Formats: sequence, structure tokens, C-alpha cells
Amino acid sequence: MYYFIPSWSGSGKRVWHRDIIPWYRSMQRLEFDDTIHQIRIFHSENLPVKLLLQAYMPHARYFLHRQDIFETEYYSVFDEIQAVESNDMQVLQIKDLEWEDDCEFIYTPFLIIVRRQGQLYAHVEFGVEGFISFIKFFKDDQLEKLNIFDDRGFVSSIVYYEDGQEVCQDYLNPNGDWRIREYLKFENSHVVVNPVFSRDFDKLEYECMPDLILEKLGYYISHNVEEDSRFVVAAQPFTNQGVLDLLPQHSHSILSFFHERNQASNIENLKADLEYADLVLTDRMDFKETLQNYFPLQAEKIHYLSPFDTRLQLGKSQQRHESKIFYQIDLSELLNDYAIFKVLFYVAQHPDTELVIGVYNAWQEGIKQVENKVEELISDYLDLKDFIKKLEYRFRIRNITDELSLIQELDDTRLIIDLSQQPNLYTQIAGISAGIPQINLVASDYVTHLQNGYILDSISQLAVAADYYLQGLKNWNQALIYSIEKIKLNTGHQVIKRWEKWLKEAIDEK
Repeated sequence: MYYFIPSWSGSGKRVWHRDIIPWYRSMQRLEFDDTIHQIRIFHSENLPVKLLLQAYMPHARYFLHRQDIFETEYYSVFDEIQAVESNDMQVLQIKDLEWEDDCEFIYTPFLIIVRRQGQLYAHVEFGVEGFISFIKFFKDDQLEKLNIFDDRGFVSSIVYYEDGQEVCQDYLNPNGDWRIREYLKFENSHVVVNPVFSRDFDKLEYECMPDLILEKLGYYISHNVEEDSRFVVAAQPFTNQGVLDLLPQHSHSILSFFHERNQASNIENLKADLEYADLVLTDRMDFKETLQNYFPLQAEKIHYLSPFDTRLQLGKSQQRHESKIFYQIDLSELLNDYAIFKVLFYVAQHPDTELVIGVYNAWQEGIKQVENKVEELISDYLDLKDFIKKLEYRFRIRNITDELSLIQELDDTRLIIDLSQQPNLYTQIAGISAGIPQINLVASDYVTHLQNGYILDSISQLAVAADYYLQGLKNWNQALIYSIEKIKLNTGHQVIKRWEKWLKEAIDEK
């Protein structure tokens, strides 16, 4: 069986605590997490797989539903702490909570306000799907308590504040009783167990919560995982030691690097994880390059490889008159003004094309940047008249924040352009799945020149590649063929094949 250890951490000083965010500050995203996408693959191939959840996730069920990995069996370290012996969901109504008898409830486009004789009493808050998330309690206009709710329907933990400052946190059990209390001040930064529960904990007091966590999870790995099991660890940007050390000697490890998590990672801090691990996966050609060049002793086991499935989802672009061009912009780089222009120039001079400039997960600052740079560049070099479709214009800018929306865009798309240094892997994977030829500036496993795609010597040569697929049908039909060959050669079945192969070579070369 495969075991997946995610890195589903928080942003605060307490990594192992998940951010609690009201619905109206949860921006909708296309989560590119390796572990999510690697897991979906396992379900797709109907294979056994378990999640070892290191962190404290009171809303882990709604999190799991939103990533369409609800199905996944998980062991939760914090639920062992809190003695949660059921995943039986029981979604709580506003009414079935213990309220003083004189409480008046005021509704808001954002939350609910509870008052007791006109006095502030509680802010009641909700998550993405309208489950009670947390209630904020008050004592004369100061924050007394914060009751964090579990999405299965009971208060998970309680934060006690003094003078608007975190003091301590009481992780409860489904009945109500504190199992542990973590102190949250600089003063005391450690965790003490309720004596009634000495059965369940080794010590009665811990220096850091990362002790408790690594205690319980360490026990599970040495008492429930059968021999030969495989472990996939999402590399933390720092040492993954307090986890890689808990793994049996009769196991195999994969260290997976996700670029959004590992881009500014403490590179030398991982010296030893790269020495432990059987396989090391990243999503960036250049992350691979650095690892190899920084640590030659591990160079051979580091692999660039997509965590994204290639389905078969051929688009209907032959059923179309205008050639639709999907241009992938990476907002993480500086915009390449020459390259944006070169795509705009091409579309400008070809009335039977249209353009979608696509970006993923964009702040609307970043949208205003992409919009303004095209108005600026069209203004400063081209005639906006030529973009009028013979007051509707032949280019737009699409912020993609859904997987279903990218598919929808790509269906009738006829050509993909990604002029970036690191061509966006996901678009490459969804493009293959739709049979769209892909124009690209740098070579890649996933776009092979004059096969499913054209690799430019230079941005200076874009038109030649665009003419190649848009003039006639010959070249584009041939490319469609090679994208099917790439489609079959990179499905879920094909990923775990590649994983399992790389592994069995590491076993063998010893």
C-alpha cells in the first residue's frame, strides 16, 4: 500500500495548525498541490492508499470534498489526540447551541452578531459551505474565547485570550473535555495533557506540539503499516527529518517537491532528506537542476515529472471557423513585453484568430497588471481597430481558478502558446488531454518538437510556428496524433508505473 504524508500546514508560527479563514476571505483557487493530484490518481487507478494527516484540521472533511479526494482513508494525528472515534458528520444548526436566554441574533452579509441586552456577546462565523466555523466570544468588548468547530459538528478547540492576545488553546474531545492544553505565549510555549487521560499519552507535558504529533504518528507507522509499504512525503521547505526518521527500514520513500511550497526552500537544510529518500520528485525542471548541481551525490534519483493526470478529452476545435489561441501567462515572472507583443502582433494581422490570455489564481492587482500591459502594448505598437471582430474585441484575459473552467476554455481551443522559461506543466497536461498543438520556448518531456508541439529557437520565430498549425490541416492533424501518443503514455496508470520502476531500480542498485 502507498502512504501519503501531506504538507497541509498553516501560515502562522504554528505550521501544524491550519489557518481558520471565514468564507469571505477564502479566495477560490485551483490548488496545484502535488499530494492532492497524486492521490486522485490513486483513486482513478482504484488502488489502496492512506493519508497520514500530521496537522490539526477541524474542517478536513470539507477540505477533502472540495479537492474531490473525500473518498481517501485517513489517519488523523489530532483526532487521536482528541479521541475522535468517528467521522460521523452532524452539521450543527445555529439553534442547537448553548445560548444564554436573553441573546439576540443579528444577521450580516458576512457573519452573525449575538448580543445580550444590547451588549456584544458573540461573532458566529461560517466556512465555504456554510458550516459553523468558529464563534468569537466577548467580555465587555474584548475577545474572551474562540470556539473552533469541527465540521463533523462539535467544538474542536478553544482559544483563551487576555487583552487581545492568545494565551492557550484547549483541544477538546467530542464530549467537551479538554484532552490537551497548548500554551500560546512566549512565556510558556508547550503542551500539557489532562491527567484523566494518562492512558492515551506517553508523557504528560511536551516542549513543542511537534513532539506529541511525532509521538502519536510515530506509533502508527510502527504498528499498522505492513511490510514493503511505500511512503510519499511532501517535502517541507526545511528538514523532513522528524518524519523521515519514523519510517520502517522495510519501506520505500518518495520525496515530492511542489514548487509553490518549495520554491524558496532551505536548500542545504534538505541535505539529509535527499540522502534518505529512494525517489525525489519535483514539478520544476530548474528545481531538479539545482538539486542535482548542489548535491551531485543524489543527482540520479531526482526526477522532473508531472503530478497531473492526462485523461482523454479531445476538443471540438475542428468544429470551428476562427482559430482560438490560448496564451499562458505566468504572473510569477516579470511579464515578457516582447513576448506578449509577439502574440498580440500575430493575432493582430490574422482576422480569423482569437486570443485568450490565461492566468491561474490571480490577485486582481495581478489582473490589472496583465490588462494594463496589453492596453499599453497595443496602444504603443499596434492598432486596436484590428482587434475588432468584423463593440466586441478578439482578445480577452481569463483568470482560471477552477479545473472545469480550464477544460471549458481548452475544448474549442486550437493552439496553445506558452513562451515562459518554465512552461506551465498543468496547461501542458490539459493540452495533451485535448490534442491541442502547443508552441513553447524551451524543451520539455511533455512537448516534443514537430510532434505534439513546436519548440522555438526564439520568440523571434513565433509566426512560423503559428503558420505551421493554423495554415491548413495537415500539420495540425499530425500533431493531434502525437498528442494521443502522449496522452496514452502519461495517464495515472503510467505515473505509478514510472514511480514503481524508479523505485525498483533504487532497490536493485544498492
